[PDB]
Amino acid sequence: VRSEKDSMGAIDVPADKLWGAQTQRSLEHFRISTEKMPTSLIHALALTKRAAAKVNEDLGLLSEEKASAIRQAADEVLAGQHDDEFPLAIWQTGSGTQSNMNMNEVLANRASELLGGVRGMERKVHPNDDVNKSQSSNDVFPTAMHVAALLALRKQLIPQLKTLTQTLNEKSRAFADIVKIGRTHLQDATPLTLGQEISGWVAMLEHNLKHIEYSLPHVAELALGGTAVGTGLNTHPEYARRVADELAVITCAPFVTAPNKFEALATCDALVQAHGALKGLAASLMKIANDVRWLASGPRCGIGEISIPENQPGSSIMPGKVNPTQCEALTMLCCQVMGNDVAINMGGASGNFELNVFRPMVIHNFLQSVRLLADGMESFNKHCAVGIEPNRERINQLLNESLMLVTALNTHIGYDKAAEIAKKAHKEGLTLKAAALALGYLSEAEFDSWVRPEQM
Amino acid sequence: MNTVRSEKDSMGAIDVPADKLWGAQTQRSLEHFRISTEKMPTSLIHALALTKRAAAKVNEDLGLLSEEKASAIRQAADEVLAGQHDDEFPLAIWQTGSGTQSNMNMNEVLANRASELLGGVRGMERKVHPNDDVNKSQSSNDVFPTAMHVAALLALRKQLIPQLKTLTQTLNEKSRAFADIVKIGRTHLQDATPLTLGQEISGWVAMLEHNLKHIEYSLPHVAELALGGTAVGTGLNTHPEYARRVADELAVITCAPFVTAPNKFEALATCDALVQAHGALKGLAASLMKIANDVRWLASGPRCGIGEISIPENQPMPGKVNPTQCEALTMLCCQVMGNDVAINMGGASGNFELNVFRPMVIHNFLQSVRLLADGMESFNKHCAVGIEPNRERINQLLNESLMLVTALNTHIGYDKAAEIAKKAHKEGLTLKAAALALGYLSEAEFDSWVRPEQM
Amino acid sequence: MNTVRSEKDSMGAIDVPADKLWGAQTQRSLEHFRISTEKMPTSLIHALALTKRAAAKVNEDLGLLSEEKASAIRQAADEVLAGQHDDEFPLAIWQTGSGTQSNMNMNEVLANRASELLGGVRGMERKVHPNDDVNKSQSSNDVFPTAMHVAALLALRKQLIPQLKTLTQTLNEKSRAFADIVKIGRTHLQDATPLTLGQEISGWVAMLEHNLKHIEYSLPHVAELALGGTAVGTGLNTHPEYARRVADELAVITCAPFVTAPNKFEALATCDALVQAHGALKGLAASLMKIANDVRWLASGPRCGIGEISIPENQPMPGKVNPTQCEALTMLCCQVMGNDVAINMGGASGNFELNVFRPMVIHNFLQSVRLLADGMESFNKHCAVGIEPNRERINQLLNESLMLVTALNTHIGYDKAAEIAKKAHKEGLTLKAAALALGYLSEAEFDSWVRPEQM
Amino acid sequence: VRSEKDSMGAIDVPADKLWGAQTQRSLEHFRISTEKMPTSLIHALALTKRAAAKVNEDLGLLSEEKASAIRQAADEVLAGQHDDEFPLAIWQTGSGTQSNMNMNEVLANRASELLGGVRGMERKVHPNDDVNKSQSSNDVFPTAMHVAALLALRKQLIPQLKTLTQTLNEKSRAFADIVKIGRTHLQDATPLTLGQEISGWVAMLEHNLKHIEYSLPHVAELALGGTAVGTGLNTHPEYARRVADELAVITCAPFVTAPNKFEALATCDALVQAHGALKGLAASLMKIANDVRWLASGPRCGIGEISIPENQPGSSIMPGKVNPTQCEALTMLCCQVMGNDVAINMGGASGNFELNVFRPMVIHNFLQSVRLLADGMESFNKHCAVGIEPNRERINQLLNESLMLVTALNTHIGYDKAAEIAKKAHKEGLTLKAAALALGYLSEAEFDSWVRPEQM
Repeated sequence: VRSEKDSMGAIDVPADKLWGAQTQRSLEHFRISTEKMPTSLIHALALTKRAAAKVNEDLGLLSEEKASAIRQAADEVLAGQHDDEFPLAIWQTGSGTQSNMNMNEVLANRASELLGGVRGMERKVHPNDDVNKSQSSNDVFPTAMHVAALLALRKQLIPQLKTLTQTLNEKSRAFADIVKIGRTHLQDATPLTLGQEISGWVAMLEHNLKHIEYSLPHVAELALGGTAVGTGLNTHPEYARRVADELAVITCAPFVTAPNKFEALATCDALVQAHGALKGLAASLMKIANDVRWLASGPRCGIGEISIPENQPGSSIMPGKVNPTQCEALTMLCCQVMGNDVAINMGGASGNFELNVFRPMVIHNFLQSVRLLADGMESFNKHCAVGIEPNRERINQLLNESLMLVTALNTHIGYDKAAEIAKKAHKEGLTLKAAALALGYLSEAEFDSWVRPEQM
Repeated sequence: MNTVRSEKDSMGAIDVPADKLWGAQTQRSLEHFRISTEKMPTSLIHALALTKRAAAKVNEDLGLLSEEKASAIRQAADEVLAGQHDDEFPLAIWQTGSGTQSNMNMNEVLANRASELLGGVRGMERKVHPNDDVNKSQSSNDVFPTAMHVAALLALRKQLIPQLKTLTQTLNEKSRAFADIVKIGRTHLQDATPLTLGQEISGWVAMLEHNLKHIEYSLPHVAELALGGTAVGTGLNTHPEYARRVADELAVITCAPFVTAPNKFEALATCDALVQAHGALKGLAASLMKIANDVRWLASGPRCGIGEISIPENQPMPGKVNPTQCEALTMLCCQVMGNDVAINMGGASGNFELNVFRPMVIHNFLQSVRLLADGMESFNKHCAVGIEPNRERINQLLNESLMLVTALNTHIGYDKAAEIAKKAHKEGLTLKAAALALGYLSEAEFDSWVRPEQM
Repeated sequence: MNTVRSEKDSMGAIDVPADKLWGAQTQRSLEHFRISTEKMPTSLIHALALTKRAAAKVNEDLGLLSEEKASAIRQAADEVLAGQHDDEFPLAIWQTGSGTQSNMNMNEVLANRASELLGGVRGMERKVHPNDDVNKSQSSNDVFPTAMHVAALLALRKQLIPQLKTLTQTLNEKSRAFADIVKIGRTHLQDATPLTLGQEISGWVAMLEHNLKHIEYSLPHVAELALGGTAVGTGLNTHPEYARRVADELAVITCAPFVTAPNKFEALATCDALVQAHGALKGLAASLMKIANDVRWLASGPRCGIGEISIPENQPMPGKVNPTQCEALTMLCCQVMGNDVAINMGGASGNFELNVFRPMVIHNFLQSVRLLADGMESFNKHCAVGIEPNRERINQLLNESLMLVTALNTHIGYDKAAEIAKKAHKEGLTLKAAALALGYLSEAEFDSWVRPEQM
Repeated sequence: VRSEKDSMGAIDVPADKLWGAQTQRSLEHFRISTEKMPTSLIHALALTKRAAAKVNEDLGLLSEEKASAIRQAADEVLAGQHDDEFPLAIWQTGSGTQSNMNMNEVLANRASELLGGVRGMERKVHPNDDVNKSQSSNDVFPTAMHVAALLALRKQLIPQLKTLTQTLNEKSRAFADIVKIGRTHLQDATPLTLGQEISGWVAMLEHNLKHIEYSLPHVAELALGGTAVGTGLNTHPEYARRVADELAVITCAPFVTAPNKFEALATCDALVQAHGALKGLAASLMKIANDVRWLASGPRCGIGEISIPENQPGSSIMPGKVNPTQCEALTMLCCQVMGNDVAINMGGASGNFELNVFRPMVIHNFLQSVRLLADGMESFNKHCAVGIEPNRERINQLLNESLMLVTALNTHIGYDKAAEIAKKAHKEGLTLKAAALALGYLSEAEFDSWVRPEQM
């Protein structure tokens, strides 16, 4: 071990680790549960520092040898080389100071080595003086939150949603002719094509896409440039805008600086609004997943209208049993997003005066939902959605045995005789065909000709 | 009436309708809090009447209020308890977090009314005073919480619990009736090894039985009354015996095990008692939801669903019977869940000596109790009692299943049994047909060996 | 009236009160669904009237309903829209998940009424038929969702948005008025570098401005009407132009950008449009909550709190002004949060062609809109407009703070400045006193250098 | 790598890993997010198998050499030796089959080695035939859930709560004499002692203790012995009871077998009811934490009635700023438990027929809350609660400058003159003392004698 120090004294830190005193210190204070800052955030926090170092250098606030060294240290974190250099829990200070300092110390110690120097107190580059220049935990962490959010949605959620969309869209067109018995209130209703029902699913997803995209512009607003309370004290006029442009360059996202830093620092409104669209997606996905479970339920004592690919081997003496494992995993995560929304709301409404101190928790919950939904759709798509095939024999068996097709004989034999054969088919226990044929109202040629399900 | 009388509070005079018993403050609140349509529920109003009534009796016993004046306020409260002054409480839920306005509302209505019993009149020439007399040795801070717990305990004891016990007995009766009816099991929504309908139903009986215990465990805390702590909970300007005396009184009138809160600061600063109690409600809600969905799915059809059971047709496609009672119950179960969240936010939002989110908490709590109570009641008499088994179809499903293949193991061996099942599946045949197709056993043997009664 | 007439549906005859316009089904539902006190809100009833009205006009144009009979049903609907038949809709929220019973309720009330306009009477001798005439080319499945979105869009457009814009303008006005008033900042609840009150308030203005956009983005989806899909969404037994014609009609009467849902299956099988819309509401709720708490904390006191601002005294300890409007707003913000959860559970609980949790969803959605609407309105005219700064106290806090120590840096150096602050803290002195105690600067220099206007 | 196989074919599994085919198979199907089965559960799942192996042996269903080998393999998992042998995500099948098989394969491969045999297909001990004897994922996973739950509450949550209780209880008695200005509606109210206010906190915690303990008896019910649908098919009559007794022995908990296995398999009622008490605790903790933040807010522009120990160093030029970091971390996790309740409720109500398939998610959320709350109270206790000391000078300054003490002069000078001096003290801008002294109503000797805050 080596001795690190701050304004509170010296503290022993692992020799083989790049963090400093404050990280080692908060490590024995905030020892709560096992949740830590997710990779996507760590990278976003590194990107934030990288951009800030570039801007400081341009204003002459930093030397080239320093700024460049920091940028190179950041890029290493982005390359997954210092993943074990961030041991801080999510359950820390609400402003995320601990995590900011954590990134600062690790980034400073490494930049020192890259400059021929060494890690520790004799470091060439300084965490607060160099890496944390013209900024504060108050305005850095909200920025890292938005940078990680927009990118996670654009790079992960959106793509997976489109993929699942086109897949179900293909299925829609594919099964356009297959007609099946409808169902409202879990009861037998008027028929509709299996392709139209799936078209309901694709439409839902397409709606959620636009609803998610509507929330992006707000999440694009960066707080960097406001500092401690949002006034922008101790900064250059062009700083706020410049750090936003640099961010837009290296991430390729339409990042802009928040019009009002006071709104950015004291709230999480962008993430409360964006996550509102996510729970809306979870709601949609919950049904689409359930319709599959049910339609595919069976193979003998359920609905069994469709068939989904089997993933796990299962029993040998029971070859028919195929559990909707992909849907079960999908619905569970949908309950999870629903529950995460509450946690986020409670945190998003608990801000006070100049700063909201429920941030680490919000970003924790938000990013989890994006991972869950994004991975959930990809997993559902490949291991289920694409393998959906209709059980045509079972579909027709249920359509013919149904009593809803009596509606076609109303514009032929009348409402009196039509409802007469149906009430007799139900009461006794048979089909409509044999019911009308026995009453002498129609013949096998007449029934099969007039009762056409393909014409609704 | 277009005609109005001129009552007044510490801020000035205000026109109150001449045909109403409320005073200057209830009218001033009405014009400052016009938000939505929710008004304080009657169950809570009666709880307020009872609190004021209990206070009068005690104040009399402790010689703090004249007999003639105490009996007037007492008599006025009973009037409210008889459903005579329900239109005298217009104030919405969205008001002062302490429920001061509704406390004043009761004080004024009771003042003006009691004055008319003593021969006097309503208005400024009152013989009975709202704050001085009726709100004697009280505080809207310690009174409201009391009304809340009084309203909450009686709604649970005299409404919810009885209905919960009734539905249970019904379901328990059904379990024995269908104790021999064997039916296909379903895990992950797929066919599984069999079990009798009585067993599937006994699982519901056991759930409700567990909910009773959970709900009973949450009563002792709700029974704790805050009446006695006044302003900040120290009981300043009140009689030493007052708190225990009024708690005993309320206990005698309502026949409920009411006790005075052992710590007033916890009673005045939080809604914890109800936050824990509703936790039991959101539990039963989750339970009922499962019981409701199982019923409608098992009764789905009549041709393209499961259709193993039959439910009574209450509402007016010859055999399309919509499970409407299940839809009402499942809809309200979602409601109880959402209410829990609002109660949590409120119950956790208290500051220092007083939680000021009470009106919102009691509104959601009492609504949930009405829902779960009335929900189980109608679900019972309009569905649970008429549940009949579709023996014919249930048996048709057992035969067409492949899950009964295990019965052939002890007779012909797992491998042959497995083959039979694999064939029956690939070709879409019954275990009977497939077994006969390979010639592994005769029909006279299948109909003996695979005896579904053994599960 | 004790007297009753004898109406009847497909199940038999039932006694309906002779003084009521509803029929056999609305009465049968009433006796089968006695759960709680919640009834369909008037805002939704008028939405139903408008849907039926729109249907009549279109059915007439498409020659499916006789002129004399269409104008009667149309005239009867306008009657409801004028607040003349509010007591004719007793059915509770907890009913059929599709809202069929309330659809029938409107059909029967409109039938019996229209019959009286054509000279005929109510009851079985009707000249106008409930289902046949009024529910022409419709389905309670595609009608209810329409009424929901019609009720939802108008409540947002004609109520919520206007009030949101008003509060914003008020707050925006206040921001400019206090643009020069410097005050101590507070992060983590601790004193921080300064900022003017105008800036602290401009943060609220910006929040509400953002909420407007978010709420506006959620309107296009709510505008999609399901009317035209009938039973399962295929539009069986309906005119090809019907769907677009009725959508245009509704758009003309309400002046709202209503359009027919591009996909009926998504419209009939889910409540997604409202699930996404309420997501915007729970957002504004979270925003208002912050705006409400900031106000009451800044006005807390008058002696032992922060007390930087003053709020109008609406309710009647000489200077104890309780922030009641903040308490009503914060209480309802919790309510909107809990409602979101119930909407989520319902909106995610749909099966196949139809979601049967609609009554519960619209109840919570419309309540939230009333709350947020009426909440911002009263909060504005009874608080937001009267917000006054306590210049004297605000200045007293700036001086007694240590956060202004940074102004001494460019003049005497960080180290000396740090020392001054460390001393002032240890001994409990003002930066002035401590600076003078060490003799690092004169008073004539402190009062010049540390100029709070620079932040 | 080595080749493992099931009824679905061979699959390459890491040579250096103990799991089998089904684990390696579900590893590439259920690739969702980063959440995995928490240690406490893995141990509970191992304990379940250990107990089951002991019981099977007693009934003669298993040989001693096998049962004993399995028990030894389990004890190694419990000793944190195979922590990396469980890579399966939480987002899998709702019955937890994957995780059960995962435990089976890892436990079987190891037991084989312990028997002189080797890992792989040539294993001496078999996962399904030996380790998973007389049981199924349907009845094993719910048991592992309850075993981990009761133990987590008894061994972790309860103790931390008592510790925090006695600490605040000590503070209560300690500050019993110190009187402070009361506060209702955030406004100045009648006085009360600082010790009484803290007594409100201790009372809240004491209530939550009993409310948590009331939920334990239900969580003590085990499902083992019901199997697939709860009928107890393919088992010995004494099995169900015996596996429950064995569980009670090795864990030292009052574990009993569920009276009705149908209730145990199709619901999560015990955990929905138990977590109801947890959110009730989170609610209590939220306020207790907030009162501290506020009371300690300042040091000059807030309330500042109390002082809490400083953890992180902070700035040098701003020695007064002490952020309530411990409370911020505590409130965040309280929002988290609140949000977790919703996720659990949604999952606990979504069961169908004979089995609830939202289990992995529920146990995930439940166990997180227990960790959060338990660690949160310990962290709050040591790094804050114990260091709470009153700022007596600031407390009195605020008590004297208050206008609420005018109530004492009512039973002396009258309600007329008392309210007269107060209305003048407020209006002009001074204390009650100087206000009454200037009006000639009282003297310095009279005021300081009659106005006694210690007598309320």
